[PDB]
This record gives sequence, C-alpha cells and structure tokens, in this order.
Amino acid sequence: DFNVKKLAADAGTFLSRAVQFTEEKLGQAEKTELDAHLENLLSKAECTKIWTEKIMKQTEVLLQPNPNARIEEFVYEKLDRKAPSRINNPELLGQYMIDAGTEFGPGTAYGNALIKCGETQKRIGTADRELIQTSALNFLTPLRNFIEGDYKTIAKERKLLQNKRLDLDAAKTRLKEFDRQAEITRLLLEGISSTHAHHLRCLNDFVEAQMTYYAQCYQYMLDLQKQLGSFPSNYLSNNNQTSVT
Amino acid sequence: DFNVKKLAADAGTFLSRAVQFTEEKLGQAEKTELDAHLENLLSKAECTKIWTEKIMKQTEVLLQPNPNARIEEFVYEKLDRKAPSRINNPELLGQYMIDAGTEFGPGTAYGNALIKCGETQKRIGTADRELIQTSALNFLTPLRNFIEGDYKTIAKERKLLQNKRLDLDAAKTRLKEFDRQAEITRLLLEGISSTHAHHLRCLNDFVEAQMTYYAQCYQYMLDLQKQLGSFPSNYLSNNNQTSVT
Amino acid sequence: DFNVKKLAADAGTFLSRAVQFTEEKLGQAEKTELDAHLENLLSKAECTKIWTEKIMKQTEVLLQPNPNARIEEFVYEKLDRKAPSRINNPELLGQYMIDAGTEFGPGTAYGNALIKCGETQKRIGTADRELIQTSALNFLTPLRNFIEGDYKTIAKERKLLQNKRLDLDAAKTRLKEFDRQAEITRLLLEGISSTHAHHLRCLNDFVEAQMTYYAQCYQYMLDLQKQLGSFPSNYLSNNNQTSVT
Repeated sequence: DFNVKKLAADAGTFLSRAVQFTEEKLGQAEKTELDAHLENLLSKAECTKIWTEKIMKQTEVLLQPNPNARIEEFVYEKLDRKAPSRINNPELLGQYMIDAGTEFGPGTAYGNALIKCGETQKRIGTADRELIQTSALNFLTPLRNFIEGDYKTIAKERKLLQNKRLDLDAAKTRLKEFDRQAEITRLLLEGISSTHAHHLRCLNDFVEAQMTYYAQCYQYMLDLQKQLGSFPSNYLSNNNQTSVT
Repeated sequence: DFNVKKLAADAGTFLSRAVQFTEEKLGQAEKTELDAHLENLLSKAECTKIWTEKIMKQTEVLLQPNPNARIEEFVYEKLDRKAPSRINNPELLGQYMIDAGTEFGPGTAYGNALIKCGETQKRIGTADRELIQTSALNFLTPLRNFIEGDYKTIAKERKLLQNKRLDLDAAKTRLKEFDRQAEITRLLLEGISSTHAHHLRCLNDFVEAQMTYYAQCYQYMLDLQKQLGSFPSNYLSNNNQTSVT
Repeated sequence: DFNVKKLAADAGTFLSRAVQFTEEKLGQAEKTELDAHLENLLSKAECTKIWTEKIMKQTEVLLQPNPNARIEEFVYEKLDRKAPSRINNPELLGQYMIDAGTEFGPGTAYGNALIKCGETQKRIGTADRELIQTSALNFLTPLRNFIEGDYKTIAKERKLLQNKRLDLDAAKTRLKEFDRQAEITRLLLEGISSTHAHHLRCLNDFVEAQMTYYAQCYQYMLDLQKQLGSFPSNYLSNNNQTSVT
C-alpha cells in the first residue's frame, strides 16, 4: 500500500498538466530579491503581484470548469462582440425536461410532477448564470485593472532602480540618480506592503460573493417539497394505488 | 436586431455539438407506437425509459462539467480500478493559497488572513468532493440498474410481441402465441405506466440531494466573517494605519 | 443576450443614417472656445445658437414624420406658391369611410354607425391640420428670425474679434482695434448669456402649444360614445338579435 500515493504522484503529472492545460497556476513567481533592506519588501511586492494574478485564473475555473467556457469569461465587456454565453448545465437539464413532462402525459401525477421538476431546474439555472459575474467584476476586473494599472508603475520604477543602482555603483567605484529612483521605488513597495487594504477588501467581498448564492437557491429548493407535495397527500387516497408518503 | 437570435441559432449548432460532444441529450427517443390501445402506453414506456436514461447523463455534467472528469464518474465502483479522482477546483485554490499565506509573511494581518482564506477554500473543496456521490448512488446507480435490470425484460417482451403479432395475423389471414406474449408485454407496460412510484421517489430524493449542500456550506461561509473579523476590530486601532471597518 | 444591444447599436447606424436622412440633428455644434474669460460665454453662445437651431428641425419631424411633408413646412409663407398641403392621415381615414358607410347600407345600425365614425375621423383630421402651425409660428418662425437676425450680428462681431485679436497681438509683440471689437462681441455674448428670457419664453409657450391639442380632441372623442350609444340601448331590444351592451 505504498503505490497508493506513488502512482497518485505519477498521475499528479497529469493533474499538473491539467494545470498546464490553459495555464492554471504554475509555481509562485520568483525568488530573486533586492539588497537586504528591500529584500522582504520586494518579496511581498512580487508575491503580492502574482497573488493578485493567480487567484483570478483559479476563480475562473470555479466559474467555468469547462475548457471553452473559460475563454468566454475573461473579457471585461458586457456586450456581444467576441464573448459567447456559457451552456448552463441546469438549463440543459430543464430544456429537455419541460418538453419531456409535456410529452409524458398531462393527465397523470407525472404531468403535475416532472413539469414542476423541469421548471425547478430551469429556475436553478439562473443561479449558475448569475454566479459568473460578481467574480468577473469584483475579482477579475479590479484586480485586472490593478495589474494593468499601478503594477506597471511599480514594475517600471523597480526596473529603473535596477538600471540606476549599477550606475551609482560604477560612479562611486571610479574614484580619482539612484536616490530619486530608489525613493519612488521604495515608496511603491512600501505602499504595496503597508497600505494594503485593497486585497482584503476584494477577499472579504469575494467570500460574501461566494456566500450569497447558496442559501437563496437552498430556500428556493425547499419550495419543491411544497409544490410536489400533492402526491403524498391526495394521490395516496386513490382507489387504484396507495403509494409512498 | 434580428441576428441577435439568428446567429445565436447558428452558434446553437456549436452549443448542440457540445451536446454531441460526449453524447449529452440528443433528441428524445422515438415516435413509433403500437396499435391504438397500447399507443400511449408504449409511448409512456419508451419515453419513461429514455427519461430514466437521459437525466443520468445530464446530472453527470452537473457533477462534472470537465470533459475528463465525466469519464471518472460513471462506473459504480468506489475503489481504484479504472476511475481516478476529480481535480477539485477549490482544492486547487486552497492548495497554493496556504503556502502563499505562509510565504507572504507570518507577522502581518495577511498572515492571519490569507491562511484563513486558503483554509476556507480547502474546507469548501470537501463540499465539491461530496457533491458527486449522492447523485452517483441515487440517480446514476438505481436508474442504471433499472435500465440494466427490468427494462431488458420490458424490451424483450415487446420484442417478442412484435414477433408474435405478425404470426397471429398470418395465422388468422390464411383461412381454408399472441395472447400470452401480449399479456406479459401489456403487464410490463401497465406496470411502468400506473405503478410508477419509483421515478418520483428518485426525483424527490434528487432535489433534496441537491438541496442538502447549499445551506451547510453557506453557514460554514458565515464563519469567515467571524474568523477574519479581527482586522475591522483591533487592527483599526493601529498607530501606523486606520483602515476599513 | 449581449447582441440585444450590440446589433441594436449596429442598427443604430441605420437609425442615425435616418438622422442623416434629410439632416435631423447631427452632433451638437463645436468645441473650440476663446481665451479663458470668454471660454464658457462663447460655449453658451454657440451651444445656444445650435440649440435654437436643432429643435426647429426636431419639432419639424414631430409635425411631419413623412419625408415629403417635412419639405412643405419650413417656408414661413401662408399662401400657395411653393408649399403644398400635407395629406392628413385621419382625413384619408374618413374620406373612404363616409362613402363606405354610404355604400354599406342606410337601413342598418351600420348606416347609423360607420357614417358617425367616418365623420369622427374627419373631425379628428382638423386637429392634425392645426397641429403644424403653432410650432411653425412660435418655434420655427421667431427662432428662425433670431437665427437670420441678431445671430448674424453676434457671428460678425466674434468673426471680427478673431481678426483683430491677432492684430493686437502682432502689434504688441513688435516692440522697438481689439478693444471696441471685443466690447461689442462681449456685449453680444453676455446678452445671449444673461439676458436670455427668449428661449424659455418660446419653450414655455411650446409646451402649452403641444398641450392645447390633447384634451380638446379627447373631449371631442368622448362624444362618439354618446352618438354611437343607440345600439347598446335600443338595438338590444330587437326581436332578431340581442347583442353587446
């Protein structure tokens, strides 16, 4: 009983090639840091940058674990131009089930039953349609615009710091603009380090955006025991058959 | 604004070729029925047979909308012989978020925060693991064993009825075993027609098996506002920064 | 459901080419203003000029949404020389209906009914004839004569201000009549800015000129329930038929 995680690790190559299938996580970011006063600040900065970046991709497989439907989510547009709709699976469950309860027979308990169940799956499909938007606008869009916004400024200032530090070192070694560039870089690194009530703001709203789906569709799904309860109450008194209460 | 459903129908070929991708629904069953006393009874029988068959496939895309993970669900075995585990997507979220909250830094609010969030996604992943079993044993397995059980008897008796009806007609036309075969066939058709507290039994348990996921993971997800509420209560009194309540 | 305004925007090219069809609105006017003391005063002046101009054209499609009948309205003349009459559509509704109630039969309820209805449409057509005149003389004619009157003076004074400002600048730059022209221009701009109880005077009369059509033709149209009410009162007592009250 040792291959129980040996070949599970060997199939973990397939599980991490499904991670490599359309680029899911793949590592963390990097290890290399600055000189040892902005060591952990640049570490917190770049791990903050990729921690902002990777959970967008990982929440996109939460919204769409289909391969094609992950390509329809990423664009920020709310119009039809290059983004089709996801085939919602309880919609595809009620789309046949309404016509199946129709063509079953209207004068049975099943005509009063399966039409209600296919209506219930169709009303459940609206929850799967509205699940993919609040993460698209509170976790994909503002973190994406913080990636395509102020993170370019932090990367530009540290890229020019890594250019001007060697200029300062080659100036000060050859005896007989490090300061301003280091100041704007260290200001952006300390702004991403200390002044960081932005990622907890999206995370505390992300857990509530996950949370405000479940009890609503739950308390909708209690109503099918009220709607379908006619057959344990009046169809049990049929002279043809007595059945399950 | 008329192409708004014209090219939506033309992409409905792609949406129904994703139905044709690993065989999702594809029609209903058939139209052809018997002579006009077992017309609607054979209609209810064959539409009952395919109505038992198709929602198994449609609930399998509810359990797994991944293409590979639909192949790992169908077998009734619960061991490891020819069915690997599904890569659960909130497991893949808390599998890197725990090490990211570790390597972020332990002496911050984020060390007390993102470790809690990655723990929350890991405890949410157990719900996605337990979602795929009660439909596998109350909707896949008994409907599958009713397909591979008594439906073979109904199909065999109607197949021999369609053999012996022409024998009776060719016997009674040529002047100068229809009855027993028609009796067992009509008994199986009326047993699938009237005595049918089997599909409502799996449907009323199927809606509760859907239902008993949501409020449980909901009331787990209210506890992260209790666990993460330390930062709107004690970290707001920091002399470095006042932040969001 | 995203093409629901994507192809509505793509047909908005046809809706704005119907704006381009005989020149309906087309933009606002312009953006370019003077130096930053007569910036907003010239903005208010030119937007006032085009705001005087464009609602004349837009009220002309309110009076005549026919394409030919918009060409018959614009000229200020009240005589026949180059302006024919509009084919009024309730006149064209009563023109057949009077001869149709005549040739229907005089000895029926329909002879006492459809002649009354075709008379009602003919008396309704006088309201469509008188709708197109009070906007032609309170919104087309005085705003048009304020366009072809004092607006030429404002445009002439600002055109000579834009000529003499560069003359003042080229005079005062070359060391070793801006004032009078700027005074008459700034007087006309402040007269169109502050002293502007002219466009509210036509607008408050324009909304009443719209308003004094509706209740008059309404309270005419209540009289057809008095004139046509003979058939729910005396024709119901016919021995041939009892009918709708």
